[PDB]
This record gives sequence, structure tokens and C-alpha cells, in this order.
Amino acid sequence: GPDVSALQLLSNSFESVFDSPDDFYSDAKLVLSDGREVSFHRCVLSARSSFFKSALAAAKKEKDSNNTAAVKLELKEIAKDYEVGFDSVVTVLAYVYSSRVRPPPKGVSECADENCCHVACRPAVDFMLEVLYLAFIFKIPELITLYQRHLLDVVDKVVIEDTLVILKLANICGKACMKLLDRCKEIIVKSNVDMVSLEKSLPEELVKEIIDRRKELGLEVPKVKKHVSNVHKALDSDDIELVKLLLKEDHTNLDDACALHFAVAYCNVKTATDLLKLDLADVNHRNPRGYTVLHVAAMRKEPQLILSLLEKGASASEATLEGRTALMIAKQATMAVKHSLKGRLCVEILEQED
Amino acid sequence: GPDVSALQLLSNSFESVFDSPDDFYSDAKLVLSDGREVSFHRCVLSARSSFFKSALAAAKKEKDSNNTAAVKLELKEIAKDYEVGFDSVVTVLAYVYSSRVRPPPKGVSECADENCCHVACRPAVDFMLEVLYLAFIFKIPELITLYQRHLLDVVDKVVIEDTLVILKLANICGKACMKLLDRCKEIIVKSNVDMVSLEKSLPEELVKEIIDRRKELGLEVPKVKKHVSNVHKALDSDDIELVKLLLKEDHTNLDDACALHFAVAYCNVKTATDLLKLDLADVNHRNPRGYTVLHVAAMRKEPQLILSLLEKGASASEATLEGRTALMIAKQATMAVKHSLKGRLCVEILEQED
Ligand SMILES: [Zn+2]
Ligand SMILES: [Zn+2]
Repeated sequence: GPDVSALQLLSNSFESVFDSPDDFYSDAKLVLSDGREVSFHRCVLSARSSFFKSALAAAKKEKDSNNTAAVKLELKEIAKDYEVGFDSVVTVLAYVYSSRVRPPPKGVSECADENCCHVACRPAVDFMLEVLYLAFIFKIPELITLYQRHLLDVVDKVVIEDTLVILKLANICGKACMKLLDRCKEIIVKSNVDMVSLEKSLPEELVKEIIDRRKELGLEVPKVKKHVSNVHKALDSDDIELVKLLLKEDHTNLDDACALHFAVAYCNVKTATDLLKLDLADVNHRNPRGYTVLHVAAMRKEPQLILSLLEKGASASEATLEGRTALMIAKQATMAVKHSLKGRLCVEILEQED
Repeated sequence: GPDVSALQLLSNSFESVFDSPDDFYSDAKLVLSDGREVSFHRCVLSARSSFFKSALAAAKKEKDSNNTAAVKLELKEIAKDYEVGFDSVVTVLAYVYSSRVRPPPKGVSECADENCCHVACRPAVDFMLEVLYLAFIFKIPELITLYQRHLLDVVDKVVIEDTLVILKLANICGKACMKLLDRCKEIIVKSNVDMVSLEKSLPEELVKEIIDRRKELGLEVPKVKKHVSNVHKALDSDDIELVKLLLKEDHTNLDDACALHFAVAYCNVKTATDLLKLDLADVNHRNPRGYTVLHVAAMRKEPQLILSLLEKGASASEATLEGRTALMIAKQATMAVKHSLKGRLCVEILEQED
């Protein structure tokens, strides 16, 4: 194959261009969220995508460099509608340069557990989400096809509370992720995620689109019981004595509104702290989905809450329907490794009290 | 073929880079002999060849452009051991950029005859020689192999007068072209070309071996004939008094040394002008190769000398030992193309004599 070998040679040459970019007359820089800069050459990213073409063309004249300065592209000020890391950026640029995908570095898409195969857990998933969003915004259709195929293949195993973020990002995209959007939507619909849970962490248009679908399979679950909406809307807006007086006013089973789980998962740490300082609601009374208070406390990655609820005597050895305790929730939430030390501190507490 | 398709897309993108260099932020220009400029981006040619990387690293500080102009590379100062046109440079740059070779524009690898088959005439060989030299000096091994194989399988069909320049360039190139050098050298040695031509059109460190190729593969060819050497060295020195005095003393036959052939081939138009008027020897006599004076005159690109010969009555109806008249020499020796018109001035002069 004389034809293919020359193509291989071109690909290797440009891969060597990317690997050592300082030496080969690199011009521009992409500046990330935290502040890392990745060097690149205007020619190749101008040619390989329309988006960078428009961006560089626009940014040319508005400034003069006199060969003593580059042009900087702020990924925080361009890809506005989501947040991305560093290794995904490296992967996308490496695909642009060398026409092949680069496997992620060690200890990134692997979480903490002993025998978590690292296929569906949180780090692998959100790595895929970051690279898919970057490819969508940068207009590379084939990379869209590949990574959308990956997510669509894995989507069955993942837990619902991450299928939600998958759905959110899929809606962030356009028609490019139509298959993923529809599959994920029909996954969520047949489940039993409560009204408030969808309303809090999904756009209004989409929650309408799903709540008028709930009653279409013949599955009659309307939105009722506006009584607890007062407590929820009164405690999400950071007021405590108000809800104390309200609960003491009508005497309408505070715990039965799952105020503990709601405040632990969606409210702020101070609010949950004072709510647990008050002692008028049970702690092991699990919510309709099947999560106790400390399950979601661990999933939120807040060590102060975990230790405080350990002080309340809540049984930290009771598993959900799937069978996962606080230890394994905390393990599969985190990323194995100037980083986020929250996750690695909660795992320790649940291996201690024995 | 997923893997092949990505490489194909990369190649097409970079070809689209090359085709329109102004839009994709070019940074340097090659400049040819006549003064034509070809735009190129320092990244790709820095990566694809060591020689360009060295040249650019040398030129990176002499002139600080500060976005006032680009850095222009003078080809003569770069590869000064041979001459190169334009379409060959375009072809080599296109191969480097897009990993495939672009055929020359219609009319450059073709002669002016409409009966030739256009596989071994003069421009066809000239194009290949130019591209082979450029590939050798740019250090592009596979292009070397391809064009070397082209010339290698063609060499055994081209008239010896072009085999001489083929060998000259092959000796210019190093051991990269050994399979061409030995082949062409053997073809030359086995022939009956006279020794004076070899002495007059090659370096000495090569003829010193061409002598032994005949003195060792069996034959005893070398003559002496120092007597005519004085006539030769007098005539080639743009003199007439010396040759007249030397030929008026010994009264040696001018037709033995074939002086008209020497004057037409390796002498200026002045000696031809002051010797052809001097009518003392036959015009229709041929050297051991088998060419008349008119044949070499046609091959020389000297229309004025050809009209001078036609004044003196040289028969154009007689054919060489290769079976060719003067018309077809004149036609096949030019190309079918705002340039040096003088090639197509000769063909008419010799044509209408019907
Ligand atoms: Zn895992
Ligand atoms: Zn021809």
C-alpha cells in the first residue's frame, strides 16, 4: 500500500508538530479555566474547523502584537454553556492534529473502588461528556458520532442521578445528539423521579415536556399535594424559623415531606447544619426513590454533613435498592489521583467508625 | 475504513491549505530565478524536512520582521548546483503538503511534435530531472525512490545526447542515485561517443574512470590524435588568426577533425559566424556518432546558424543513424509553450522547404 504509507508519514509528522510545539513556530494559545495555556498553530486549527476559522479571523484586527505577543483564546469566554478540564482539551486537539484519538492519562477515568470496572462510574462519564461538548462546539462531526455512540452504549448501566446530567448536556447540544436525547428522555420517563427533583435541576421547557408525558403511558402520576411546596419553597430560600413555625402551625408531618433529603442535597451547608441542630424529624426515613439521608449526604461530597449525621446515630451500613452504602457511593463519586480534596476526605470517614 | 478516512480528511484539509495560502496565515515565501514567489507556512516545511528546519533556524534572527513582511528564501542561494523551473517546485511542495503528487500542467512535459509519444523526448526528461534534484536537496526519500525508478526504467530508450545530462545530474547526486549512476555510466561506456565530447562535457574525476571502463571490460579503445587537439584548442578560444595560421602551414584536412561540428556545438555564435562564411570544407560530413553539421545546428537552438547553413546548401532530406531529419530534432528539442519564443522560431525555418 504505497498510498496509505505516505498518509501515515504525514500524520506522524504533524503529531511530532503537536508534541513539541515550542520548537515548530507555534503562534497562538488556548487559555483554560484554571489558567493553563495550550500552544497551537493558527494554520491547522483554521483549516480543520469553521469555528476556529471565524474566531481567529475576528480576533485578528482588534489588537496588534508586533511579533512580541500571541493571540489568546479564552475557553471560559467561548464555550460558555458548560465547564471542561484539561485532558479532554488535549484529546480534542490531538485528534485535530494527528487524526487519531489519544487515550486519557493514567488515573483520570478511574474512580476509587476495588472492582469498579470503570465503565459507568462518574469520572469516565463526565470525561466523555466534556470531550463530547468540546467536539460539538468545535464542529467535528465524526468525533460527535464516536463519542455519542460511546455514551449511548453505556447509558443503560449508569445510575439515574447521573442519567440526569447526561440528559441535561444532551439538551445543551443541538440536533447532533438527537438519538442520545430521545433515548435518555425515555429512560427518565419510566422511572419514578419526583416532581421537585426534576423541577430543581432541569430547564422549565423540558420539565414541562416530561410532566405532560408522565400521564401518556396510562401511568397516572400527576402533580398533587401542593401542601409541601410551601415548606420546600420556604426552606430553599434559606429560612429556618419560618419553616419551624409553619410545621408547628398545621402539624403536617414534617418528615413525610422529606425535608432532610431536600435540604441535604439542594440547599446550603449552613441550612442543613441548623436543620440538624434542630431535632424534630427522623433521620433514617428513606425517600421515595429509596435513599436514606446519609446516602445523599455522602453523594453530595460534604464531609461536615457526613460526620454530623454520624453524630445523629444514623445507620451507615444500610444499602439502597441497588445495594450501595455510604462507602461505595463516596468511592464511585470521586476521581483517583492542587486538586479537589473534598472527595478523598469523605472516603476516609466511612472506613473509620468501625 | 474508519482509520483511512480520517487520514484522507486530514490530507484534503491540508491540500485546501496549500491551494489558498493567503487566507490561512502564511508566513514565508520561496522565490525562484525569474522572480516568482510561492507562499508556504513555516510549520509544515519545518516539520517535513530537516534542511528547511536548519535554514529557518538560521534566518530566524537576522531580520526581525515584527509583522511588517515575511521571510523570503532565495532558491539560488539554497541549492546552487543545478537549475530548477516553477512547476517542479509546485509539485514538490504539493507532495509535501498533501501526501500525493500533482501532475504538471498540460504543455510542460511535452515537446512541440504532434507525432511523438511524449515519453522520452527532451522536456519529459528535464521535468523528472528537476524534480529529482529538488527531492534530493530537500531530503525526501520516497520521492527520490519514485522518480529514480521513473528515470531508471526510461533510460534505456533515450538518445545518448540526453543520457549525458542524465549522468551529469546523477553524479551530482550522492549515493542515493547509485542504481541510476551505474546504469547510465554503463550505457555511456558501451557506446561509441567520441572522447572529445566526454572531455568537454564532464568533470575529470569521472572521465578518468570512463577510460578504465573500456580498458578493463576487454577493449582497447583509447586513441591518441594529439595533432587535431591543437586545432581544437585554438578554435574553441574564439580565434580565427590562430586557426588560419595553423591550417595554412600543415595543410591538414579540416574534415578529419570535424571542426564545423565542434564550432556549432561547443563554440559561440561569433566563431560560427566567422567560420561558416569561410567555405573550405564540406558541410554534409558526419562525425563517428553520425550527425551532419545541420543536425547538430538544429539540436543547438541557434536559428541564425541554421539560416546560415541553409544559405550554404545543407541537405535537410537525409536522416541520421537513428532515423531523424533536422526538422524533428528541432521540434522534439523544444516544448509546446510569454517565454523564450526562439525554440518555435527554428521549427518554421526548417519546415516549409517542401
Ligand atoms: Zn469507577
Ligand atoms: Zn514528445
